[PDB]
Amino acid sequence: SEFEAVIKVISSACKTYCGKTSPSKKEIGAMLSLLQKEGLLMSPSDLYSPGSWDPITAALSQRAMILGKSGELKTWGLVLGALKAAREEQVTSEQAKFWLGLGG
Repeated sequence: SEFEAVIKVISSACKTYCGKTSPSKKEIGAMLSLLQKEGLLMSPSDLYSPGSWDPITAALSQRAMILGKSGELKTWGLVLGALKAAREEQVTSEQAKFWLGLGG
């Protein structure tokens, strides 16, 4: 499954761009698993695409208000910070070229 690999990747990004606090792999999975259940993420890689970021935020916000469940929103806040960091701080395609180069 794409799923447990995406947890790895995200967990990597947070250790690097996640200043201070960082979330647990349990917490990241919880976020992801919910997002799949709620029908937002069709595949867990779709979360890297920025198209999805505003929608997610909105939806996890609703959840904190309506159902009083904010744990996953907190995760997403940390996580998104890392994604944006990473997008600004690097050239996207060059960083990918590097990874596939190592692949052999």
